[PDB]
Amino acid sequence: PRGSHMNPKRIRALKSGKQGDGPVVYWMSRDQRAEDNWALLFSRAIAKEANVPVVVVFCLTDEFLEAGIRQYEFMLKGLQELEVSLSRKKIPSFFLRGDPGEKISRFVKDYNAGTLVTDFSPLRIKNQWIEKVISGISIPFFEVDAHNVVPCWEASQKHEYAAHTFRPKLYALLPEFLEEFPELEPNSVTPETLSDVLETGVKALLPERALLKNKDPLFEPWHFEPGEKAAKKVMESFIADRLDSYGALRNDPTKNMLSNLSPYLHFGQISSQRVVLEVEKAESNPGSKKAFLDEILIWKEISDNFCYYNPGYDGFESFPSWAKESLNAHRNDVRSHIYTLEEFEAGKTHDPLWNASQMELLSTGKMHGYTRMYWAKKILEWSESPEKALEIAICLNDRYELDGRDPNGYAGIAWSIGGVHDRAWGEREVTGKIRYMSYEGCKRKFDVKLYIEKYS
DNA sequence: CGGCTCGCGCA
DNA sequence: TGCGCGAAGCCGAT
Ligand SMILES: Cc1cc2nc3c(=O)[nH]c(=O)nc-3n(C[C@H](O)[C@H](O)[C@H](O)COP(=O)(O)OP(=O)(O)OC[C@H]3O[C@@H](n4cnc5c(N)ncnc54)[C@H](O)[C@@H]3O)c2cc1C
Repeated sequence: PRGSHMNPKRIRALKSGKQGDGPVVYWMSRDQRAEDNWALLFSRAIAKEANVPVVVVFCLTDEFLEAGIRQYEFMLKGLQELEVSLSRKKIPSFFLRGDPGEKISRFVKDYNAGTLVTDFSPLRIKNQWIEKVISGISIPFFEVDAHNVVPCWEASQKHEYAAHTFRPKLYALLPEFLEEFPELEPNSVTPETLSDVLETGVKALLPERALLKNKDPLFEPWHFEPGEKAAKKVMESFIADRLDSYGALRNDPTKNMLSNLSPYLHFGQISSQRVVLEVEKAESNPGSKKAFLDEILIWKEISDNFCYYNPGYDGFESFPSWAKESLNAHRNDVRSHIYTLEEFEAGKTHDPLWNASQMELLSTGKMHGYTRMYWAKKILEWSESPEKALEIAICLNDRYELDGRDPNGYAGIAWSIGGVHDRAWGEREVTGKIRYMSYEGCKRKFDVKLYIEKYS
């Protein structure tokens, strides 16, 4: 659909029909940003070709009840900043409350939409919302992959077994899909309160807030303030100050040398393609650049591939045959310790390293990338069954992680418990052939005493 | 057949 | 800390 600096492979037609005579409507779900947005740049071009304005719709759902205030305030505060940014380019933002499957279809007919465009997401709920809108609209419906550098359907047409099989496919398509972002052209034809929806949300999530003994909340919101502007500063400081030492100190939780970009990347407050563009042109350490590029390109977009081609990505069935047979044979094995969800949530285990890792999660909303493996693998070792281990790990991940409810989370949890995108290892009791990590293993790689003392 | 994102003994 | 090896099942380039 027109456009010079616009690859048609990033878009795909979800429905066909006659184009309406009204404005094009962009359904923003995953990429909550105004700059470096392919789903928004594509919508503007269709608006420009049809001589119609472009509108923006965001449907606030009841999914915030499953999460806490840490994720609600992070998403809401960025939307208020995004509302101002879109207002500077004569683009209107409409915020709705309810089911997108019924409110979006009502918004298309009420506003007389000509075309409908949305961003890509491999989650189950999004496909259910799309099918509901599909049956309630008669205007063309398009979808743009504005999250991945290479479109998910274009990178691979099959659930990839490992990264070493997905690595040659992604890097072969990089010279085509890795490109600069054209500027967002403002509108030519111009035609709920976010503050009110913020107070009503925190009031409904107050009783479920994480608290300490003295009735003091555990979350510390000053570590990462949200917003598109704040996401840029974190990226800029990483390239200039933390990119050089990334390849050597990425597995040390005592050193704050990670990019800290997941909370912004999950909500779409910054484009991962923009991160690649600035990282590629930076004169850093070559070993650190390759290590970082493999993390945000191969392992971030293969999680989308995992959830897209596996509808049961958060279940035991999505595990490989070798892991399922290994875990089933050790179901009756006696566990050294058995902890419930509440004991894992409050950090009441015998391991001071695991408890400290959970405290970093409960205090900052983000846990170090290295300790997340030990946090999840120890749940499998100290649970009733692999199903309960998967349930506890997913619950604690989606409730307290700022980057939770993400394809990176489900793939990452399935890696630690089900060996997805991994291989077999030494045979052990309970865990079987799943990769094993011990407290002594972390002792020889980083100062464990510094990590435990930092988070009580 | 070669190589995959741990623990372990050893400088 | 950094390095080579062990231990394990399997994809895919042929
Ligand atoms: C059990 C478990 C659960 C996880 N939960 C989540 C989650 O809920 N949300 C989430 O976004 N990530 C999750 N991850 C992935 C990883 O822990 C985080 O992406 C990372 O630790 C966030 O810190 P960072 O962005 O500073 O890391 P960096 O080293 O700076 O990574 C840069 C970016 O690369 C990507 N990335 C890095 N490591 C991974 C990985 N292992 N898998 C996929 N993408 C990766 C992310 O987009 C990240 O923002 C989890 C990992 C594990 C093992």
